[PDB]
Amino acid sequence: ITGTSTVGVGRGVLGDQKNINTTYSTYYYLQDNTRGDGIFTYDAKYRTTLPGSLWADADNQFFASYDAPAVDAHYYAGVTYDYYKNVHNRLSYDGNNAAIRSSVHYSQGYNNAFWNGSEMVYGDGDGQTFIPLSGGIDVVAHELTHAVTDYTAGLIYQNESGAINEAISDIFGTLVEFYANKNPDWEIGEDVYTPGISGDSLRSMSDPAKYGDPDHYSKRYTGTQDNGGVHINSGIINKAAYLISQGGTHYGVSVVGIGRDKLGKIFYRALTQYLTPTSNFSQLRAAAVQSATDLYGSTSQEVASVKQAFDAVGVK
Ligand SMILES: CC(C)C[C@H]1CCOCCP(=O)([O-])N[C@@H](CC(C)C)C(=O)N1
Ligand SMILES: [Ca+2]
Ligand SMILES: [Ca+2]
Ligand SMILES: [Ca+2]
Ligand SMILES: [Ca+2]
Ligand SMILES: [Zn+2]
Repeated sequence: ITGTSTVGVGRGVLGDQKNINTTYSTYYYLQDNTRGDGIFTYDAKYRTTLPGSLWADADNQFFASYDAPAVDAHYYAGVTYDYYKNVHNRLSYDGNNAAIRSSVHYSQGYNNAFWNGSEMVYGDGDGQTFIPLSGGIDVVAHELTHAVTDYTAGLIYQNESGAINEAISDIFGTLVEFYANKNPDWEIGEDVYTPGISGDSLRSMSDPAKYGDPDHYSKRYTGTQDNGGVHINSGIINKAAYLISQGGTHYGVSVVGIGRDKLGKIFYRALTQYLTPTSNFSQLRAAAVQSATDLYGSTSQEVASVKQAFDAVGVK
């Protein structure tokens, strides 16, 4: 749409009020012209045909409950765009300011979110297992990071490369959650998962085994479900990433933490410069070491922590 840039206000899935960037042209649309070539949010009106209709509102106030998921998907995508640009100097997912699009209210009772190769899609949840998925900033950033990975390393979605792909999405979704300082943690999806139960989450990076995902290479899943366990085995990389950042002793191997910022610089460089579509865990380790080496010196502590972390999860 062509119109005047403005700012509206609404309430997100969790009931919090926020301002969002809109465009005015007869109606007010969820179209943010301030970032790259724009962020656009669409209503899929409970259908599965995408993208659906660009979200239009009559008065620039988004307090209706049907509005919530759109408010959050639109706002969280802007925060995520900000993280990448500010933190890594990357303009949108393709690095050339591509428009970011998301659709909400996809299908009925859909308990998932995904990147379909061209845009983000968020279900509303069935209200027991999940509430609308765009209310979790770590979920929004996990989705946009799949776009980043597809434009860069291109990790194929199966087996070890696919689990690397998935870990990348959880790691940067968590880093964006800390960037925005939105009650950050090392858990995934806590804010929209099982509304009835407090304290849980979908996956844990600090202790993946809490939910049954592997935290050591010897425990990897070798079957065929989930494309070869991309959502299970990512637990091994997530744990490594958490140790690089926070430090700890795991399986008797001690790691000194180097912090989130460095974790992000190292993984971003590995992703954008060294990983390839078919890279495996052992190649991710070489990539991460080389990146840390590039950035801090081969005799640095940084390099040392990256090695210890992988050794601790059993990746040689
Ligand atoms: C949400 C379900 C239980 C877990 C897996 C389902 C398969 O989803 C594939 C697409 P994705 O981008 O990996 N979606 C992720 C959504 C989370 C972060 C809420 C995911 O882990 N989905
Ligand atoms: Ca309105
Ligand atoms: Ca949190
Ligand atoms: Ca989280
Ligand atoms: Ca819960
Ligand atoms: Zn994913």
